[PDB]
Amino acid sequence: GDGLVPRGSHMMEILRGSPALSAFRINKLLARFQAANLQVHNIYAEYVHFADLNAPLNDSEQAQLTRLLQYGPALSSHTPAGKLLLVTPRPGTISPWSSKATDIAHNCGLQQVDRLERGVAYYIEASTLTAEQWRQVAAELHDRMMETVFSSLTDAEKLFIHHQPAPVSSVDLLGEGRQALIDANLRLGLALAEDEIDYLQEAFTKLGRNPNDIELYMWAQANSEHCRHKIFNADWIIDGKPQPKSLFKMIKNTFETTPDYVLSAYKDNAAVMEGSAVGRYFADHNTGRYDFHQEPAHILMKVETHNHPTAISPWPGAATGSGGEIRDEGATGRGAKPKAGLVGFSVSNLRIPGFEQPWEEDFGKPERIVTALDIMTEGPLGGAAFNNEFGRPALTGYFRTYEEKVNSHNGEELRGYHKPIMLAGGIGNIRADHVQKGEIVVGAKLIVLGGPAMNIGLDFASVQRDNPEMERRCQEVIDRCWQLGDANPILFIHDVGAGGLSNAMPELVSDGGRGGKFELRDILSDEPGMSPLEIWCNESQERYVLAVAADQLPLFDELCKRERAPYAVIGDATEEQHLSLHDNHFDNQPIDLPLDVLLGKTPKMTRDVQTLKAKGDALNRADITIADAVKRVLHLPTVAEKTFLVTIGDRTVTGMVARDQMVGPWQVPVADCAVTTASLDSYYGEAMSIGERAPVALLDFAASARLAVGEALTNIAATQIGDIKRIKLSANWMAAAGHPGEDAGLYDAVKAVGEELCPQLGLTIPVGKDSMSMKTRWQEGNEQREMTSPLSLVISAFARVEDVRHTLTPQLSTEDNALLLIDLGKGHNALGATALAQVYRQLGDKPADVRDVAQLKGFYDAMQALVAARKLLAWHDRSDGGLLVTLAEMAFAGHCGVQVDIAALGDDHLAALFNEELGGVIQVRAEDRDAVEALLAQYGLADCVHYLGQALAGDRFVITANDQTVFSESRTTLRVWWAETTWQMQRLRDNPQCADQEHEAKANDTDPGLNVKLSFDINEDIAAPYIATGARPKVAVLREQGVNSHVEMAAAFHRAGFDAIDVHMSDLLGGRIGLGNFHALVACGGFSYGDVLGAGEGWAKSILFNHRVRDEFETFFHRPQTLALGVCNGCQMMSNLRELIPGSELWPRFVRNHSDRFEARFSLVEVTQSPSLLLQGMVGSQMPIAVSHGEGRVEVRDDAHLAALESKGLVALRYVDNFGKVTETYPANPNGSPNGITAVTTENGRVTIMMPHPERVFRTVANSWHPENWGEDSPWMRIFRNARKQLG
Ligand SMILES: Nc1ncnc2c1ncn2[C@@H]1O[C@H](COP(=O)(O)OP(=O)(O)O)[C@@H](O)[C@H]1O
Ligand SMILES: [Cl-]
Ligand SMILES: [Cl-]
Ligand SMILES: [Cl-]
Ligand SMILES: [Cl-]
Ligand SMILES: [Cl-]
Ligand SMILES: [Cl-]
Ligand SMILES: [Mg+2]
Ligand SMILES: [Mg+2]
Ligand SMILES: [Mg+2]
Ligand SMILES: [Mg+2]
Ligand SMILES: [Mg+2]
Ligand SMILES: [Mg+2]
Ligand SMILES: [Mg+2]
Repeated sequence: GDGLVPRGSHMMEILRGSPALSAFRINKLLARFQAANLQVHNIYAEYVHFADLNAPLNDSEQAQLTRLLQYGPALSSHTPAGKLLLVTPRPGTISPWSSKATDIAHNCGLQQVDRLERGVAYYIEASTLTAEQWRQVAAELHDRMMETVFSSLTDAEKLFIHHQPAPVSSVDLLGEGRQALIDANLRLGLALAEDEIDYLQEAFTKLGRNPNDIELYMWAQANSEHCRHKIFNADWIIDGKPQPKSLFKMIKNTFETTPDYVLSAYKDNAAVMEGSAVGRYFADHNTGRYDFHQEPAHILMKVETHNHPTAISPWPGAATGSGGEIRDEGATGRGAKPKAGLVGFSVSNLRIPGFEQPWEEDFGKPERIVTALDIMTEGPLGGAAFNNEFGRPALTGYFRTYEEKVNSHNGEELRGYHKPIMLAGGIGNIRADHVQKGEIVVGAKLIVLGGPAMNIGLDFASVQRDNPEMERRCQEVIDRCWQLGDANPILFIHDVGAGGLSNAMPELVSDGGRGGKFELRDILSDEPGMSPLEIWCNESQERYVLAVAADQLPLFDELCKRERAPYAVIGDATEEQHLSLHDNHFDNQPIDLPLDVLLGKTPKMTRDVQTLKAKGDALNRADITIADAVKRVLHLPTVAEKTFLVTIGDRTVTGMVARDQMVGPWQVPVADCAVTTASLDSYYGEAMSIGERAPVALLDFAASARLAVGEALTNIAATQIGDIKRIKLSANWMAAAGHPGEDAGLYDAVKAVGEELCPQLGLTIPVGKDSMSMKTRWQEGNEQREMTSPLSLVISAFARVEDVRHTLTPQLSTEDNALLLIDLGKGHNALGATALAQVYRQLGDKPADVRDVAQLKGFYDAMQALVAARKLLAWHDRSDGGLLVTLAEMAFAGHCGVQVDIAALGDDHLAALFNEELGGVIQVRAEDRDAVEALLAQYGLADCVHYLGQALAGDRFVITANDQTVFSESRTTLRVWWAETTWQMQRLRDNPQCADQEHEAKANDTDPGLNVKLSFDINEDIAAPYIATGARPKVAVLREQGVNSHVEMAAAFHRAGFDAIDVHMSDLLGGRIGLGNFHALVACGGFSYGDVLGAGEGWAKSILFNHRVRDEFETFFHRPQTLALGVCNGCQMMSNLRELIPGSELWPRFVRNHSDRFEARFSLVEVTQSPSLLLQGMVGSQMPIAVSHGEGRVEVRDDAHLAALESKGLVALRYVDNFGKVTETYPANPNGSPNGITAVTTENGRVTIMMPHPERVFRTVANSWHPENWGEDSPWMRIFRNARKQLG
């Protein structure tokens, strides 16, 4: 029995959970203790759960809560032995696990559960340790920024203390004069300048009353660099001359020059451009039926950063970087839908233990920030965690490491990224009539949509918190709103970000020309102790603010309750330009201000600065040889394979991904840009690419900015766009403002792109952001040390795509071919600030640059001509690592060799191979060489174009210069060297057995890559005679909160002839839908409940513990002809419903992958013989499918049960390796399932559950790789057509 004790006015139940760490993780902890000379004999860990109860549980309810808290892999249980150390979230914080677990308990009828929380009990046997050594063990077992260690289970009562509300505090300006403001500036950390204090002193002296702490804090956050963008609005004097434009006005110059296709710039928290008229697919409000709505799907774009918080706590730093940016996209106009993301990281050197590289030197770091390696281990996991649980694919990115002592603009100093760049961005779609914000009527209701707040954000104040499923529930309300078209009730919406409601609400009513009257105690709160300052100014996540007409509140409440999206009306818009915040608890008014006070500011800044310019130093080549440089450059993280950043993030949710990072049958992550379809019924789409080249700014500020723009365009150039004016840019500027030379260099770089290169090319920059404190200082010896970033412009390019099918990738063909270099460097072959210089600890002399603007435009326009005429077999641009890395990566992606001659590229073979000038390599059919050279010559490119040679079958990578061999190596050896960084990252972050299997597989050149064998005609629509009758059977497309894959599931059943109906679990609980009216149902994928309490478990136990809904599902599954499919999260849910499903007694559980990591893979499976009616006709076929899950490993009770499942013949799909054999080796089997199993059916074949996603790849265009001869339908369309034909 579980523990039960008094806890304040409540009772606290303590429930023992399952064992918490796998064998490999226990071994790593033992190894770390041994490495610290901590003599630890054994460690075992178990989860422990704490339930704060507001009322007692009866026996039945106690058994339900016990069953809710049974989840996870069935690991080795041990009797507790040794010293207990209980690690929990810090008191005063509430984990996201708690928010979601508590939501499951309430949706299971346990309203007595006020809050659930979890810790980890470690039992350590180490009898000889001293007291100081026990503190070191404790330090090893928790994150000091987020957790605490306790010595008894009962200490967890500290996490549930209820504090009385703290009152507002007055700052006594009337009674003390200006010193009260000086004291408050220090006490509250307002970082006010003297002229900011003068402004506040006069404003309150004029009002004749003391400011409250909340009103000072709100104003300080509104007037910070971060929020007010004073540097980008400043006036400048440079070298003694006043300049005519601010940095923002030079950005806006690009929209004054090129307004084409722009629908919204600089007036929302994303830009919008024109898209394409296509079928937007969603379920109608009245009927619940999914349908296509033919209309423009315009395209929104935004890119943000989260640099400071990621230096302190990288997982939530990066997660809430993604999360914040997703809210900016959904809050565009009057509501919009995010569709695909991008991610970037810049960090200092990794210094992976046991894999030190020769250019890396430990310079030390501040105590209070984490290392570059910790950022790259936990940060990409947090950004992926948000994109995967919210449900947007993450399809392009960058990752740079840089940290070196260099002779730059301010002479010799350390330049790097101890404060990293953490960048998150994406694209979304929006309806034309919702692009413009609406008018806010006087008396509009002012709402906060989203998460109850806590005291987050005000280094503890820099530790963020992410709950992506809350954001998905809010996106579903936003989507119901814009799907109502003219009846959309949102008049105005805005994300909540910096400053919390203290910035978002004043900005909302101000942007509508109104004031606002608000009620503090109507805001939802999970921390009753919070003061009015903490309630109004915290930066809790997953919130939006909205205005809605009072007469639309009943509709808005219906939409929210159906999605389980929390919301509160907290105020009313007023005609008076005033802002007031009242407190019904203290019967007072924490804020009472004219908006022109609140939104008043100090004068415009002037920045008077001078130019600094480094003299470059020629590269010292004494210890450089071509062969050693190839090996070093392939080991630079910036160049090396990025799998560890790619397969951790879904790349298929939505079913609209055409081109992801992984390319070809060997799934090599070298795609130069991302492409999505605009709908599920079109080949129009959208593309995203990134350019960045920060190390060049250590030699030439403007050259680094022009190369960022040029590389974004060379990355996107082999996608079918047409007019260069379709491409729109985000410009994200990271600098150390104030550091010598960086200010004049920022202005020079903004002018270089905004006044010069982008207007000359026809490129708009309609959105951007800036982060202006990119440096770190600490005391290292008893000496001051500093690490300052280069000026770091990241350009993201976004474009409407005219046909996604015509995109080229770096996969070489071995058909008769020609490789052509387009060298936009014009033979300059610069080596300054290249990966070659960096790997020999140098900066060099002169960097690359845009050498000829008309030739850059001509190269783009020539590429677009060649793409549209279908004249290219492959493209890959030149960037980090030069021509050598471009050619190596094309041979990796084509799994072949190259024979290249570089005698035309200069006598300096090192510079010809390793310069990072713009350009790239095209591959064409040999019969088309002369035509393509003439086409390039009509764009002015003839002297830039050079025939290099040919791609050849086999494994030789050969570069010659006339009769001399310059470099020759096995392509497999190069490919494995270029994989060693991801190998080492995966092996320190994930199960090392799996990291090792994936790496070693790359060294087998005989791998034939993904390949297909089909047992049926993929073009035969067996459902066509039924569709032609017009009789369309319904399918219940089942979703729970946190499901994210329902739209494409409905679209696959719709193509097979069904009427797809949106059935939320709330519809079944509210009686709006009854399963008796359906003959088919599908449980869809995603992250219901964030997978807390085990993937699929909350959704299944919600059904089981409501007897009415339980019986509905049992009745459905017991009818004689009904069909059901569960995919991914649906598979997990239905495996937890066995008890309701006949013929399911042998089904396994689905638990954490053996790798211990989310796996987003394009995996090969074979269809096996089973009763499944949904796989009729397909037995023996082998083809790839989208895999995207963290808990897909089949787990049985013991081998008796595996053998029985097998002998009953219910396995319907198995993972196979590329040789065709059933496998458990990773990642060909991505999850470790026994015998490759990844789909099972019932004895009667009418219910099938599977972990992969056929509905993400039912369109050939959405398959990462596929045979060239396939038509619109992939093989997986046959599952949906078999369901239609079976219904008859
Ligand atoms: N941080 C990241 N997250 C996700 N994908 C990434 C990341 N960094 C790089 N990638 C992807 O890895 C591949 C190789 O990246 P990279 O070599 O930096 O591209 P390029 O050199 O073409 O600019 C590309 O498909 C890129 O989108
Ligand atoms: Cl019980
Ligand atoms: Cl990702
Ligand atoms: Cl059945
Ligand atoms: Cl499960
Ligand atoms: Cl088979
Ligand atoms: Cl393909
Ligand atoms: Mg690259
Ligand atoms: Mg590229
Ligand atoms: Mg790049
Ligand atoms: Mg065409
Ligand atoms: Mg119930
Ligand atoms: Mg694979
Ligand atoms: Mg194996």
